[PDB]
Amino acid sequence: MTGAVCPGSFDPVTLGHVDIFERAAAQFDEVVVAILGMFDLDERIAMVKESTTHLPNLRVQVGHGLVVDFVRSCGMTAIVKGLRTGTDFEYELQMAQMNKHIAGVDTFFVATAPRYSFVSSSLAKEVAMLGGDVSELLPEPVNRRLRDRLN
Amino acid sequence: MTGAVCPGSFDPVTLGHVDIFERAAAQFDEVVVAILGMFDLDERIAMVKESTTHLPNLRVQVGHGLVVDFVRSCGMTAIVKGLRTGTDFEYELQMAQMNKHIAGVDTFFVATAPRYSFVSSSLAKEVAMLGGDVSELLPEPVNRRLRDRLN
Amino acid sequence: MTGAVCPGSFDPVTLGHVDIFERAAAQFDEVVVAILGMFDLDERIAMVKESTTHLPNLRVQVGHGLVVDFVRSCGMTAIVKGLRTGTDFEYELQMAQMNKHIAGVDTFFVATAPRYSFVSSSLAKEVAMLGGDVSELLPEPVNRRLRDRLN
Amino acid sequence: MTGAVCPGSFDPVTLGHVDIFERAAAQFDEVVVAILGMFDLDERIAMVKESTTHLPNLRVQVGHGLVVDFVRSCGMTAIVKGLRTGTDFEYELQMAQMNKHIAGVDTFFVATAPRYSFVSSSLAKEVAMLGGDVSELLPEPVNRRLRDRLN
Amino acid sequence: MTGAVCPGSFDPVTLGHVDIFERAAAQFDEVVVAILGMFDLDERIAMVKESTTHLPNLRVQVGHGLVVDFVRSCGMTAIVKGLRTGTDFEYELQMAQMNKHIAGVDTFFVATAPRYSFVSSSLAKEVAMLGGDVSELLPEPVNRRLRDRLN
Amino acid sequence: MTGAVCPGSFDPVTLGHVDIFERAAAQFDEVVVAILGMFDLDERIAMVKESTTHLPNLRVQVGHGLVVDFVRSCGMTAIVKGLRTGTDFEYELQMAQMNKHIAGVDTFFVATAPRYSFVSSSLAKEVAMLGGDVSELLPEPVNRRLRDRLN
Ligand SMILES: O=C(O)c1cnn(-c2ccccc2)c1OCCCc1c[nH]c2ccccc12
Ligand SMILES: O=C(O)c1cnn(-c2ccccc2)c1OCCCc1c[nH]c2ccccc12
Ligand SMILES: O=C(O)c1cnn(-c2ccccc2)c1OCCCc1c[nH]c2ccccc12
Ligand SMILES: O=C(O)c1cnn(-c2ccccc2)c1OCCCc1c[nH]c2ccccc12
Ligand SMILES: O=C(O)c1cnn(-c2ccccc2)c1OCCCc1c[nH]c2ccccc12
Ligand SMILES: O=C(O)c1cnn(-c2ccccc2)c1OCCCc1c[nH]c2ccccc12
Repeated sequence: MTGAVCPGSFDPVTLGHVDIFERAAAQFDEVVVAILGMFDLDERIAMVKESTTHLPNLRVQVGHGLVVDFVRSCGMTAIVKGLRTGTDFEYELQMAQMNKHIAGVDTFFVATAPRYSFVSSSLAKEVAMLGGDVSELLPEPVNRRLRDRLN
Repeated sequence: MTGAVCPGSFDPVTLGHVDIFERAAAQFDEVVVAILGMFDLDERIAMVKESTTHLPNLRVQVGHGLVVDFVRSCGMTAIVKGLRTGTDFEYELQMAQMNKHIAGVDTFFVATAPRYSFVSSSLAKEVAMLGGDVSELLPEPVNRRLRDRLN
Repeated sequence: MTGAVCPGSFDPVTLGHVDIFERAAAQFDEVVVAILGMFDLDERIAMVKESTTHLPNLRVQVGHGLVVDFVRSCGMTAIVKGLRTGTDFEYELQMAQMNKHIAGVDTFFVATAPRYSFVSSSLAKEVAMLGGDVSELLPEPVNRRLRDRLN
Repeated sequence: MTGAVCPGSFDPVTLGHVDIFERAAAQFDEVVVAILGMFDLDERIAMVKESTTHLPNLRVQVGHGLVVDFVRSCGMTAIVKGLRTGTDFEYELQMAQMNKHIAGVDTFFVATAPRYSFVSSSLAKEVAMLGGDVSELLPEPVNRRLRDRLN
Repeated sequence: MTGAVCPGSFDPVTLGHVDIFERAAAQFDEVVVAILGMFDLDERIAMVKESTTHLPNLRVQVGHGLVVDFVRSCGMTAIVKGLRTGTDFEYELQMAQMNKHIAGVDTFFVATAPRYSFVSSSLAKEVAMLGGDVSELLPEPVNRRLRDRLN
Repeated sequence: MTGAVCPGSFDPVTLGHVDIFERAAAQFDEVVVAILGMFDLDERIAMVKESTTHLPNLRVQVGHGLVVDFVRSCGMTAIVKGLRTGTDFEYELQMAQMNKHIAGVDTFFVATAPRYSFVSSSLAKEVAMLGGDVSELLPEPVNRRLRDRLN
């Protein structure tokens, strides 16, 4: 049995994140989205859940402390995340090698879909709160809350 | 059922490659090493086989044409390869997105072990043929053939 | 009066190139595509011409020697090209600074459209000639010739 | 009619910035320097104005909110900025593609002059306030204020 | 007579730092570790001293202000530091060229040992304080204090 | 006693190379320029010699095989080279770590002078042979031979 943990702050979750969730869900038996700010923990969870109803083998859970302890305790087998740029890679390479060193846990990376390469939660927030239309970059459950939260 | 294809020229296979094979073999049901020069096809195959006897769910096969056609025809589910540097990533990102575009096939990357980050088949060859000791960087089945081939 | 030269081998021209042509044509009075292999010079020209009929202020011309001499002789005012990655940038930065040094000619770069970030003429060719469908990445005038050329 | 907006914090403006202003002013009908800390808004403006008296088609203006809204409202046609490194490019590539997505506004980049590649406002400030001579990196109107401000 | 200054915050010093100290000590007559937070200045000094007893030509000293003023005042001849990634290089390249500009002081870089490429003081701290075993990445004098400090 | 070897093809030597020679010569007792095409070996040597008459502790020598064997045999203590970009660094990092692995020989890097960051022997040649004035980028002994060689 295999299991991928996808860790992050998801504040908020983007269509880029969901694309990675979908791609991890097709290769692993279970996916756990581990949520480690604009939105509360509770809202971040609902946003992820409402955006992933089409993924029966995925669940969302709050995480505390080292991602590797989360992986080992819950019997998962790998960490999975997306990479957009060579700069993403150098940063994530450090964390992955450190995680391999301390716990023997492997990290698998997948390349962003080209259409979401420029998306970050932080940029989407900064733009959305200034009137920019980032609706095509985020799941509708997130768009709802941004519209409300900003009215 | 899941399956990872690890494609490359493997001329020759290195301990870095084997590390990736091992890590793919722990997450996927089968691994196929697809061999796409210093050594003949036949020798490259034996070198890979002799270096992976400890991996029962791995097999070696010659590949022709697009890696994605190999993946789809044989019912495999993903391409897996290692990345050493941000420059590896930018090059492999192009191929991965192109492969996703033409065939819907996903590529999962894993970070090199730190001790092999500077290893390439080409550099190992150029150095070995000049008297440099690269034996700690390559499997013993490869070292044997380099010693012979160079006597 | 302003003029941008867009230099390259265009073997063949891609939808990524055309996107840059369009964006240069909106800021400059004239655009000259300077064509500096799979296709003949004559075919490369027709492919560019047939792909740019919607750009009245753009023309195609064969180029020989330094791009800066082409710019100065024909009274153009800048070189314009696209960038996909940080690695594109470092290479093109060298040429741009050298061109500024020898001739005082400035180069303006524009970021690729995200959907074409992984496109190169060379990769498109290698894939197309192996049966891969790259038709969505190239103008129809190019697709025609690839289909013919490969039948 | 064409117009380039050059946005930034300009705290303070450097000779690198001025070089880009000059190069934008030669290709566009108007340039607007949009000023979006060590110096007040008022001082930043004077410093830019006093450093650009030789550019009749350039004006300085305070900016609020999205740069793209500034461009569209004032009938400008492009954003123009400098790039020093591949790392500058990856960061600015994200903003440029986001700006293209939300507003259709294009960004043109120009490579730094080699002599200013290591210049940043932040590094110049940190060094100047410690006695280092950064006078050759900044316009005299800025040097005046640094000398005063630091006496 | 030659002298290398190795500047940094060393909070705490790592085995990666010590490797660089050793390599600088073999090429220069003297090495000065200049200490410019988790640990006090006093503790940082002891940790460096206790970790370098095997280097008779190395001494540790607190630094204030520009590293170049430290180098010139004490008659040293160069700054020496390690680089892990291309991103380290671009950042350190800026500081090195600025230091050359203001004071004529040269900086020599050495590549990290592969086994420490993923090590940073900040990552080691964050992990150690969460129960992760980073003991193989740090000198025993540092490990002692982390164990104490965290009991 | 210390000694730096500066290895390369020097076809031809540039002002960027000479800047590095000068900076190595100020920190090491001897510098050996090891010459490992447009110009003959004999001419490359004369060009380097004529360009370095102001460096009494520098000599030029032809090199064969591994640079590390050259260093060890002649009792030198380090390899020294310049770096222009993060991409230079990633490539040279591989060679440096391989050289450390096989022979224990360390490599020290120095950052290019900003004014020569875009200079390469290959680009200078391609441009010079097309009429471009690269004379300010190369030593006069090289300029002489390019003028002759191209008349
Ligand atoms: O960094 C962000 O805020 C942010 C928001 N969306 N995307 C994204 C954009 C395009 C594609 C995939 C995501 C981002 O890029 C960071 C990717 C790093 C990452 C960390 N944890 C993850 C878990 C799942 C997937 C990715 C990650
Ligand atoms: O490029 C090479 O010649 C070469 C030789 N060994 N290693 C290596 C060094 C360290 C770690 C993993 C490999 C290399 O790096 C390239 C990694 C790209 C790659 C392409 N196909 C693959 C299949 C399996 C694993 C990796 C790849
Ligand atoms: O390098 C290639 O073969 C190739 C084919 N298509 N694209 C592309 C992909 C996405 C976006 C814009 C182009 C490529 O990327 C290289 C971009 C460098 C460039 C040089 N000359 C140019 C003239 C106009 C536009 C770009 C360039
Ligand atoms: O980042 C800085 O503080 C800073 C100060 N000077 N220079 C500079 C150094 C060399 C060359 C051109 C500028 C900097 O580099 C950042 C370049 C990004 C940029 C953003 N907005 C701009 C508007 C006009 C021009 C550039 C920019
Ligand atoms: O950045 C850190 O916190 C940190 C902790 N250990 N290492 C390291 C990891 C591997 C190898 C050499 C160091 C780090 O990498 C930063 C290297 C930059 C550097 C600045 N000053 C220095 C003085 C001596 C040596 C290096 C530096
Ligand atoms: O690569 C080239 O052809 C080339 C020509 N000049 N410069 C240069 C440009 C700016 C600054 C220092 C050199 C080049 O950059 C490559 C630098 C790599 C290098 C290898 N061996 C060396 C020996 C001494 C110094 C450098 C090197």
